[PDB]
Amino acid sequence: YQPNYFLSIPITNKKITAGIKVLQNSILRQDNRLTKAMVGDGSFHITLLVMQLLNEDEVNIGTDALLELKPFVEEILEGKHLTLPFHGIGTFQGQVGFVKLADGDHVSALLEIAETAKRTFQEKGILAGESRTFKPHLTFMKLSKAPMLWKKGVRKIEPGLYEQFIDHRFGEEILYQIDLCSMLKKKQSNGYYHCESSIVIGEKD
Ligand SMILES: Nc1ccn([C@H]2O[C@@H](COP(=O)(O)O)[C@@H](O)[C@H]2O)c(=O)n1
Repeated sequence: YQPNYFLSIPITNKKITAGIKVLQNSILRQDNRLTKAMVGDGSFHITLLVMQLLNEDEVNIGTDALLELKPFVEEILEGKHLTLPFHGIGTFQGQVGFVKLADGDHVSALLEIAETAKRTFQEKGILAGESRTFKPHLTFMKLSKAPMLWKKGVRKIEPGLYEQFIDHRFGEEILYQIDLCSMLKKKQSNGYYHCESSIVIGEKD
């Protein structure tokens, strides 16, 4: 199925977004045709779960399911914070470029949150989740965003464009928020996706 909504972990740690800005600009000075493939400023996130929300009532149900997920996330983390380290560069088949979540204990916890997200949402009657294995990543570019490159001379991201950053520590994000976002509505003025609702992670209540 084709989702139109997702759970999003916003990656706003200044160091991370700044390092990605430098990455993106370095690529663009090498080949300015890649401009439209770059994800926009303010849009950086990790996708936690995809889903379909097809009317106003389901959207409101989506919001209720997100609220319910909150206590489940803190049980999984055992009264601790989740630290997401972002280090180096990967691609899905040269078509999507992303900063890679480093390996650690945090990876399994993240997977457990994603799986608990899917179950929480489905039990509310929401088509949520994918069959594909969950591979968290922080996208900085996707060629599908610039469909004119396919027709032009550009059918993959040249690994030479980012060679200087393949080992680069972008920084660490502590999980602080989960957003319910529209994939298709107009973005906020700050460049983030349209946000139906949000919950806080990692703070005193
Ligand atoms: N395992 C995965 C997970 C996501 N993807 C994606 O790359 C994505 C860009 O990443 P985000 O939307 O999650 O930032 C999607 O457009 C989808 O094509 C993939 O190609 N393989």
